[PDB]
Amino acid sequence: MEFKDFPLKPEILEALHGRGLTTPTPIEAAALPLALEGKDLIGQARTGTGKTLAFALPIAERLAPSQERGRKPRALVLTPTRELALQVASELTAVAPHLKVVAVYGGTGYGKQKEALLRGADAVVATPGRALDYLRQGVLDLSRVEVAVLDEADEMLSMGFEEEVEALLSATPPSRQTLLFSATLPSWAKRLAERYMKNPVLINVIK
Amino acid sequence: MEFKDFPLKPEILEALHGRGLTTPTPIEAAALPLALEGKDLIGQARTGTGKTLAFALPIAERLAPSQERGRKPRALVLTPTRELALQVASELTAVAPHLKVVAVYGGTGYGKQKEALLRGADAVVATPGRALDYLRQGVLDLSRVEVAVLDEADEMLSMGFEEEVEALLSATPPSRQTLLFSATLPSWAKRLAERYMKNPVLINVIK
Ligand SMILES: Nc1ncnc2c1[nH]c(=O)n2[C@@H]1O[C@H](CO)[C@@H](O)[C@H]1O
Repeated sequence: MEFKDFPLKPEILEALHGRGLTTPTPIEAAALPLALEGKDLIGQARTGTGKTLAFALPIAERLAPSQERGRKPRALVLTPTRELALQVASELTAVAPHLKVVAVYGGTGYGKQKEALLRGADAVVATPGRALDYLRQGVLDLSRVEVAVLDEADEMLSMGFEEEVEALLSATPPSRQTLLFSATLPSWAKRLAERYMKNPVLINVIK
Repeated sequence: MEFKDFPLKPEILEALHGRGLTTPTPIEAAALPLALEGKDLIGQARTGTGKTLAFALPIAERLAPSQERGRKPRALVLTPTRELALQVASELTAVAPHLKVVAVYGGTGYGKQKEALLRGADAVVATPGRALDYLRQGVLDLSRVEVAVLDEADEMLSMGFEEEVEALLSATPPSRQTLLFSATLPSWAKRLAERYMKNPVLINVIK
C-alpha cells in the first residue's frame, strides 16, 4: 500500500506527496491501521530505520486544528537528543501543516521554548530532562495529551532518563494512546508496556 | 479501518459484506498491508477464529481465475486438525468465490479428495499427514504454490507434525510468500521462520 491507500485527510496526502513521501516502510505499513484507530503499539526496528510516519500520521489525522492561545499540547513525543527532537519536530510539522509543533530540549536557556509553550502548542517533541523541568515549573501542561510517543526508548534508557520518562507519562491522561519504539525491548520497555500501555500490539521488523 | 478501506477488488469486498464481515480484527488489520503486497509475516494471535482473513484475502487478491482442467494449486494452507481443514476451506471459499478451494484431510477415504485434486484446484487447505500422502502419491503437486500458510503452527508442533510440515514447505517454490500463524512462537516456529521465510515481520496481538 502507498500512503494514498490509507484513509488520510486530503491535506495530509497532499503534504506527503509534495515531500516525495509515498511508501510506508514495513513497520509503518503494519502500524498504520492500528495506530490510525487509536490503538497502542510497540514498534521494534533496527536503529535508523524510518518509522516516523507510524506516529506522525496518526497524530496529524487525529488532531484537528485549534487557535486557542495558551492551549496545551495534545501530543507529546519523547526523544533522547536535541538532534532527534529537531528532526522529529521538523517531519511532524511537514506532515501536519495544520498543527503547531514545538521542540523542547536542554543545552540552552528557558525563555524561547517557554514562550512558545505559553503562546500555545498542539504537539511537543521533547527530551525528557527539559520536559520534566517545564512540568514541575507549571509551564508544560500535559493534562490534555491524547497521544504520547516514546522514540528511541533504548537510548532514552541508556542515557538514564527512565525516571523522567515515567514521570512525564504519569502526568498525562491514562486514556491517551501510547506508541513505544524500542529496538531491543529490554526490561524497562516491558515495564512501560505493562504500566503505561493498553494491550499494545507488538510489531517487530528486525527480521 | 474497515475492509473497504483496503485496496481490495470490489467483488471480494462484495463477498465479505455478503458474509456480514466489514471490520478486520487487529491481527488482520495490521497484517493486510504487508500480506497484500506479498511479504512474509508471522502473526501471533490466539488460536481459533479471528485471523482467517489475514491470509484468505491476500490469497483471494493475488490469484486470478483459472479454468485449466487438472491445474495445480497456487495456494497451500496447512491446518493442524481435520475440523479446521474443513472450517478454513469453507471460510476461504466464501471470500474467494472466483477460486476452486479443495479441502484435504484424513478421517475418511482417499477417493473423493483425489478426484477433486485431479480435476484441478486453485487453493488446497490440508492437514499435514494427508497432504504429504497425496504428495508422495503424485496426486498433490506443489510446484506452482505462490502462497503457503501455516494456520496454528503451535498445535502442529504439539500433534507432532513437524517433519511433515517441513517436507511440505520444502516441496514448494522458495519464491513463494509464506504466512505463519501461531499463538506462542516456540523454538520450532522460530527455526521454521529462519529456514522457510524471508525477512518476516512479526505482529503480536496477544493480550
Ligand atoms: N515512509 C518513509 N519514506 C521515506 N522516508 C521516511 C519514511 N519514514 C521515515 O521515518 N522517513 C525518514 O527517514 C529517516 C531515517 O530512515 C527518518 O528519520 C525520516 O526522516
